[PDB]
Amino acid sequence: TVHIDLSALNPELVQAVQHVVIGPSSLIVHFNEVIGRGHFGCVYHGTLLKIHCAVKSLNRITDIGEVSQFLTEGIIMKDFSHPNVLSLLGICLRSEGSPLVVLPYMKHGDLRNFIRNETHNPTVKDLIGFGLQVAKGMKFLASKKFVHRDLAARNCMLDEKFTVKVADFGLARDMYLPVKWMALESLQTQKFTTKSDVWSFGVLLWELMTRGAPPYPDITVYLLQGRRLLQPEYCPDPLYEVMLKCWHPKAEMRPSFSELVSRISAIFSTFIGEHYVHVNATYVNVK
Repeated sequence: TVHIDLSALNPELVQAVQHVVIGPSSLIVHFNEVIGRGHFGCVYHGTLLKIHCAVKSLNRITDIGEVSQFLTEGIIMKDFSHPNVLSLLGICLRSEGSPLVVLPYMKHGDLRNFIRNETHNPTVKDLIGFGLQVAKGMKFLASKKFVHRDLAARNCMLDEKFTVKVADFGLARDMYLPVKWMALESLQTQKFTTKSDVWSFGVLLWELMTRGAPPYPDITVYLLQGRRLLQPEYCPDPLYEVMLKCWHPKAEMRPSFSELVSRISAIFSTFIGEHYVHVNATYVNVK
């Protein structure tokens, strides 16, 4: 029931965020066309003046400090511009602290559900291509000193051109611990680095080549027995070698995302789209 007067915001911040703000005359939220809802708020189809967007409606913010943190995150995220990173089209902050986050619409949804869908017919080349795109997006994010912390196929989106966008970060968080994607040292210390993102990226590559099986179909104990994820049936040997490098027990010895983009670009280039990938019978329906 808390009232908030947004004129209490620091004028310098309000001026600084103006380039991120979308006016009400520029946005139609299609309220009867819901993409998804839950504790995070709600996601609707939108039109931005026309361009098809997803509009996340957040829970009301009634503290000026929290509003200011939201606006600041908007300014920062606006400049995280890269072809393989989900962009922020803009924000709105209506009366009584009712926020909207406006994102590009992703025709093909998240990458995990996309590859799992039996009516889709990916090749090895396609799946490696998706992984390469994710590596490019992560190379960018790492260059901004940004650590994702939940890199996974479910947190990447796919647009109408089959371009992968690394998502679930910044103001695009909460649109729907991840121990099975975490590096050993993160399991042990709760600390995340770009090198622990590289570990997660190896698991994401495994998700791609299995067409979205759950990893390890108790994890610290299991890993410390001397174990890794098994080579997927359709995973090329050089790509499995890259996965093992991503899971190096020494964080400093893992490849950088720059090295990953280089290595995977080379592997990708050798394929011509001849090899169709199918699910492993022992992984189908496993949660």
